[PDB]
Amino acid sequence: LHKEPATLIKAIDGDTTKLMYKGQPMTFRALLVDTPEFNEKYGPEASAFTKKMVENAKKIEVEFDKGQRTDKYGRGLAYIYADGKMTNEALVRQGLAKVAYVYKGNNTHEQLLRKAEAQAKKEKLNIWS
Ligand SMILES: Cc1cn([C@H]2C[C@H](OP(=O)(O)O)[C@@H](COP(=O)(O)O)O2)c(=O)[nH]c1=O
Ligand SMILES: [Ca+2]
Repeated sequence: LHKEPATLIKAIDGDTTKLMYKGQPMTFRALLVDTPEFNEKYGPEASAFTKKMVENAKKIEVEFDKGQRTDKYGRGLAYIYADGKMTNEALVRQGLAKVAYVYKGNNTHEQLLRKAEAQAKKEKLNIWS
């Protein structure tokens, strides 16, 4: 897989962010994870966490997987990096997202993310508390 440039337009919530990608505004949904909605327990924390990552980053990148690049809502489906740190994995490692929505063909980083979720669960972090 390959990282490609994007710039932040605005934080939305834990697993969605508005980015400019090839010069066009797009909402990106993070592959392989599910954060709680803002109105559920840990939703505000998950939103805050991703917001801090993307707003503080000097360089945001998006990495598509081998399968679908947009979902049925027109959202880009990617792994989203902030200064080289993947937000998808960082949310799971902190117990602020669950590995979820693992569809055959867009699942390159599944095992990396499961390893993180195991560690967050062992630490009883947040969602796992
Ligand atoms: C993460 C992801 C979500 N989706 C769709 C499945 C879910 O459909 P439904 O809306 O019908 O439930 C929705 C989950 O996203 P959200 O968790 O952002 O709501 O997004 C994909 O199709 N592919 C994906 O890779
Ligand atoms: Ca969600």
